Amino acid sequence: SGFRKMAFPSGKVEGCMVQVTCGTTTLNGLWLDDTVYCPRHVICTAEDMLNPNYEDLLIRKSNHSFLVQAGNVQLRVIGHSMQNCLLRLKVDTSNPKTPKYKFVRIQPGQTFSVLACYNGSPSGVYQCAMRPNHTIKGSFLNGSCGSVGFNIDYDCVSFCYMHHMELPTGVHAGTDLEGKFYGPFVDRQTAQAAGTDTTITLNVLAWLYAAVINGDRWFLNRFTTTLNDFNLVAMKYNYEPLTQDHVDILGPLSAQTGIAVLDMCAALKELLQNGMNGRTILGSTILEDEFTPFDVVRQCSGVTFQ
Ligand SMILES: *[C@@H](CC(C)=O)[C@H](C[C@@H]1CCNC1=O)NC(=O)[C@H](CC(C)C)NC(=O)[C@H](CNC(=O)C(C)(C)C)NC(=O)OCc1ccccc1
Repeated sequence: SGFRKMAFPSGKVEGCMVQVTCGTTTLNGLWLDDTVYCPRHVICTAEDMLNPNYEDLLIRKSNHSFLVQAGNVQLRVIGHSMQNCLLRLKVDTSNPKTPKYKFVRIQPGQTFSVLACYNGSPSGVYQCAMRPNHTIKGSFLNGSCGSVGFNIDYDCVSFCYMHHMELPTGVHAGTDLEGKFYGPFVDRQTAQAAGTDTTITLNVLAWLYAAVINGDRWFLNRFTTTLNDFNLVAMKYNYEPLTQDHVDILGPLSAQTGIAVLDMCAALKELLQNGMNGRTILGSTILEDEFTPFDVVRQCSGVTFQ
């Protein structure tokens, strides 16, 4: 049946994207009820960006300094404030399309959908995983700040990321919707580098289970391993140590497939040491780590291909 890096349907979020302008700087904002959220750096300029003092910069602005556009309609800003690295603009109109929602702070290894936006207009959507080093490998150009990351459960939209910047290695950094950054990054153009990254062990294992669920058992073996023996191979290959909580999270998958977690870890340790044989797993030649156990259950058949 297939396995694809799938994003959540984006409609509920498209209806909340707006454009915000300050002087010469334009970016995207998120319009929920009567508030528009956006990167606070929209109040920056040419040199403002290396060493901005936002408190200082902001006291110099008025509600009318902000130009909010909801499609073709102009939104009148009736108050403003700064919350960590975001600005909260109150506006006179309440977004008619606001969906049920909440703000969440996603954890390293978890995945979400990103709605790339430009000038308040949605451009495309893809799934990303929050990397252990707190960056995400997205696809963003200038104009994309304020684009959001989210998950949907039932008809509730859980926003979890707002884009703010790109680091030297081409990776991306941003904040949750309270404006607190993921990672040790700050919104100023002083040199910063992403920390060293690791492979997300739990996801790679979840992906092997998915590979087995829609048939495909070639990489399995008759061995098993203990957690520690596994973790010694893991350290060697720059993988995150596996833990008992991780072993427990893989219970449902384990059960549905009839393959013990440590047997799967034994399988993974062999893959790590013996390479792949020019063979592929779920159409892939590398071990994928951007799918959570949750993502696998959501997408795969609730019935294994025995
Ligand atoms: C959105 C802003 C708007 C108005 O939409 C952009 C998104 C990025 C553009 C390219 N890809 C993106 O994701 N946000 C920014 O441009 C951001 C504004 C700051 C936080 C006020 N700045 C950066 O993302 C910046 C881009 N890199 C550079 O300018 C150079 C040429 C210096 C590499 N990244 C940055 O400043 O990182 C810190 C840093 C690391 C290493 C050396 C120097 C600076």
